[PDB]
Amino acid sequence: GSFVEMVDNLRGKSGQGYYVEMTVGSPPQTLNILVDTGSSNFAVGAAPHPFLHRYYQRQLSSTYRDLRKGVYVPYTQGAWAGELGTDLVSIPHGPNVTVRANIAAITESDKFFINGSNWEGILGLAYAEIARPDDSLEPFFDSLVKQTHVPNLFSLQLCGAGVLASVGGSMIIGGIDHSLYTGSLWYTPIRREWYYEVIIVRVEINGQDLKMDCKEYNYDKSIVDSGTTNLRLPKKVFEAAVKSIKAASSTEKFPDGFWLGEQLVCWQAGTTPWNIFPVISLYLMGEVTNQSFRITILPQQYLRPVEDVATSQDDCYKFAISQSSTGTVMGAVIMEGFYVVFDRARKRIGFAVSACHVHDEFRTAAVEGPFVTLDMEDCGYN
Ligand SMILES: CC(=O)N[C@@H](Cc1cc(F)cc(F)c1)[C@H](O)CN[C@H]1C[C@H](C2CC2)Oc2ccc(CC(C)(C)C)cc21
Repeated sequence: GSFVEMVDNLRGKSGQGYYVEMTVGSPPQTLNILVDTGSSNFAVGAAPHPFLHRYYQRQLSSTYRDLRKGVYVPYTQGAWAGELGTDLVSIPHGPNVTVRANIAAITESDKFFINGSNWEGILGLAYAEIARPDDSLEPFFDSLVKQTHVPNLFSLQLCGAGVLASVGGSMIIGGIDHSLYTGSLWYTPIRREWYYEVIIVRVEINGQDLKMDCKEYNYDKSIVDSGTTNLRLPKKVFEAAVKSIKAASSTEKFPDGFWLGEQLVCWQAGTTPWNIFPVISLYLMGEVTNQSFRITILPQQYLRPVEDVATSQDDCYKFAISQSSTGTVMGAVIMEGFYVVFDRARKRIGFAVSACHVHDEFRTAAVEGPFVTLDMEDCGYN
């Protein structure tokens, strides 16, 4: 249908993920929930914690059912543990339905909730394969498609910055909202249904090819992850990219620690030298054999605005490309300014330029193709 009612249903603080409002339990208890395409568990704070403004109260819900088993979930650096159960859940600015869903009641955690955050739980939107304790714990979105009869698809339009900066965007559950993107939507295959795994076939920095065996770009996987902030790149790819961006931007010289994500670079306000930083093009495998298309990243996307309240007049930024030993993550920084369709029903992810994009006087983020290729299924790791 029209998805008018779901537009602008997402909020957030920069670097602390995007969240949607949800209700859990009878009568409904409202919580803000992190939207995470990089995990498969729906979990909510359900005991006091110094950084939680609210938490789920099982005893106040006539529909809670305890599953009498616990669950522990470690992420990249944060973790939680809790009791599993089920309860009735809905999304007030999503479709007007109620699903009985698995819920992990978080009763202890480590480096998970963030001070000042606004969210109280997390909604892992990926596949059952990566769910904890194991794949028999049906993820929230599988429940929603099974029980209500919504098409097996959602899309995400993460809009970036309009006190840390406020962000917003839209999560369209059950379809594609044509007013949230411009131009053509290009699909890449979901390689394997676990994370949302895709295949990158070529990387360019300022039109200049990185010239690596394309297997290195997906070593040992590449995923689309709304729950990670940065572009994360395997060791070798990272070093080659950081070299290419150093050279195209060599007129100014920056600390070791800038490029390690350890230190801000600051410029007197309004003096940010955008034009010395290159654009980055990631070509992704197409649906048609021997075709690819590319998405193009501006420096405005990979240099994250971050404020020092002291030197209060400057514009400061953190480098939001960073080194991985667990594969490529196309995180928030890559998804912002694009409209991303998690087409689960047809095992593909589409990209299109977003209605809320990040244009420059001279350069523009884009989604373009086709470009003819070969040995693209060779770019996958085994
Ligand atoms: C930053 C971060 O962790 N974000 C989380 C969500 C998240 C957001 C937050 F604000 C605080 C957190 F503690 C966790 C993502 O969900 C990470 N997604 C993938 C990225 C990457 C994959 C390997 C490429 O590495 C791992 C490692 C573990 C897990 C969790 C499960 C094992 C249970 C699936 C997920 C992932």
